[PDB]
This record gives sequence, structure tokens and C-alpha cells, in this order.
Amino acid sequence: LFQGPSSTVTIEYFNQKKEMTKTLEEITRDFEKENPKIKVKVVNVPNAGEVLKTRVLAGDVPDVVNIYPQSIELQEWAKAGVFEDLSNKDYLKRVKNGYAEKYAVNEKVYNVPFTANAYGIYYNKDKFEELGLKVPETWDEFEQLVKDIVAKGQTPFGIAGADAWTLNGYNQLAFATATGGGKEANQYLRYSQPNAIKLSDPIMKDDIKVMDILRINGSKQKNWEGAGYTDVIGAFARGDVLMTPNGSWAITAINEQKPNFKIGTFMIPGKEKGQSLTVGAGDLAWSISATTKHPKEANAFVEYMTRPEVMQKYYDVDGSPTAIEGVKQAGEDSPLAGMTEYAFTDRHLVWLQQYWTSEADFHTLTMNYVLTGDKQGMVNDLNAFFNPMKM
Ligand SMILES: [Cl-]
Ligand code: NA
Repeated sequence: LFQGPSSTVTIEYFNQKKEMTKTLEEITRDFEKENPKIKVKVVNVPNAGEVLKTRVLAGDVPDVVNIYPQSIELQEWAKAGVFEDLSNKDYLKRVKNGYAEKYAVNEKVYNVPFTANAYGIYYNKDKFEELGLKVPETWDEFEQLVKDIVAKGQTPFGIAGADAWTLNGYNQLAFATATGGGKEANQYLRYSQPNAIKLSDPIMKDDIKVMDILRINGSKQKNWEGAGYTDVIGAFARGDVLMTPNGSWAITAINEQKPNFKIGTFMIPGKEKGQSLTVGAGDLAWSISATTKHPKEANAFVEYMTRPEVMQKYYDVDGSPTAIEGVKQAGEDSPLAGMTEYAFTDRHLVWLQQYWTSEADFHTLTMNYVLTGDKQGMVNDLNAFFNPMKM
């Protein structure tokens, strides 16, 4: 006789947020209790981005994939039909206005960004209060703040000279504030002509001005040139430096050092007040295979995570800003409040490398400028990095 399949359906969730897997598996058991005929295999492998590439090109696409939506892989795979078009899903309406669309491919949405990262300046609220200092709201106020801290005999910044990536967000925000936004920054850098970035350009002068805040005499900790990420997390947590520029991801590391002060964040200012910006992209961010055997079950899993009371469970442990409507997010005293105040709005740019072929050399030219102060050299580096993209 004809044999039908099993009554229960199993799907795979290919996770990249290893650190949250436990809460994710918990939420997955909640889903399974609601839906006793669905079982979800939560997969965590090392080198998950490379494994995903191997699996996709082999035609073994997980049913639900955590894929970072700024990635070239998401773009290209989406163009190639690897992922279900989510544009018309009712559950997509639960993502904040306009945000999913920032990752559209041929104007279609292929990914649900549940959470995103952000970037800005961590600062020590206690020390700012003791010193009578205020969060800066313009480039010029930021310059003055750094000078004022130095004059008071303390160290403005922890800078990880050995880990250039730490300043990717800083310099992207220098260019974004200098140009008016993220498209405008990529207009200047990426979509301009070969060799069009010049030291004489007003935009370059402004970028250098913002970078030069990090070059004020006495602005950085001793032996910063060779310092790593953990070294500056520790220096900040200890109160040895008053600020450090980094992403939203850093708060977890800072807390595990047991700081004895109240942590705040602020957005890197623009020239004018009201012009500050942040940058980041989807983190917990899911796509569905276009070739899953179990599309209803895959979609039900994605829908479940869009519900406010489900997303709440993840948000309460993870803490990254969420684009899901109806979640109660942390208050104005929480450490990430300043950095994430304008999350998911016009002022929360997608990482510029969405539209770049690589990024490490941009990190390097940024940190090498902090190290050397060589302005022409930095301009030369920028053209060397962007010229190949402009073939
Ligand atoms: Cl210094
Ligand atoms: Na909505």
C-alpha cells in the first residue's frame, strides 16, 4: 500500500547567535508545546558562516536561517532565489516601519530582522557627574569634552590599537555625519569615481576633524598602541578611561568585569545638534529556504518569534534593540539607552559595508590614522581600498 509520511514535521533552525542558544532553545520548546506536531532542530556549528556557504552551494539549505541581512551572501542568495519572498507576510508588519525594507533585494524582503546592533560611545556616568561633564551634542563639543577630561587629569578614551575593527563604526559615523547620512557617505566613498577622494574635499576635512578627536594629546591610555579589545573593555570597566567607542555588543563584556559605576552610552554627534547618528544591522535575523519541504512550519516558527511576548523572552536576556513592535524595552537608565534612542529610525544607519566588497582594510586605514596622523596617507588608503570596487 501507499505509505504517507510521518505525522510530525521536523525543521532546522540554523543559528548564528551561539551565545543566546539556550534562550533560543527554550523559546523553541515553547513553540513545540503550542505546536505538538512540529519539531525544530536548533543547529549551532563552529565557523557557521563558512558552513552555510558550503551547505547553500551544495543545495542543503536549512529551513530557517539566521543570516545577517547586510551580508553579500544574503543579497546574492536572495537574487538567486535561495530564500522565500517574505514581503507579503502579515507577520512582517510587526517589524518597525521601513526597517526590513533596508535590506530588500529587487524591492522584496527576504529577511526578518528581529534585533540589530548599534554603535556609539560608552561613558562613565559617575565620573562625568563628579567632573561636571556632559554628553557632547556636536563635533565641537566632543573635542572640548576630550580636552576637558585631559585637563582634569584623567584619560578620555580606551582605544584598542591592536584591534582596528573597534573603530569601524567610529569612522563610518564620521563620514555619515559629515555627508548627511549613510547613502551620502557611500556616495562620497564607494560610488564616486576612482581616485575621487581628495584631501582638499570638505567632506574629507570633516572626517579628519572627527578622527582627530581620537588624536588629542593625552586622549588615550598608556600603551594603547598594542592594546586589544579585552584590554579596553577592562580599562573602561575599571574606571581607568572615561569612554570607549564600540558596538552594543560590548556591554556584555563590560558587565562581566564588575564595574563600580553607572554605564551610559551616547551617539557620536553631528556638526549641528540633532544630527547625531548610529550604525548597525540585523543580528537575530531570519530567512526561510525557498525550497523547504515544510513551508507552513518554517513560516510558523518565524511568525512565533515576531509575537511581542515571545520576542520579549529573547530581548530580556540579550538586550540588543529590537525591531519587533510591542516589546517593552529597557528604560532610559539602561546602559545602551543613549546609543539606541533612535534605533530603527533614519538615524540608525545600516553598516556601510552592505555595499562594499570587504571591510578589513577600512578598519586598518582608520586605526593607522589614529596611530600616525598621516592625512594624505589616509586619503591614499581610502582610494586604494575603494578603487577596486569601482571597476
Ligand atoms: Cl594619546
Ligand atoms: Na507595524
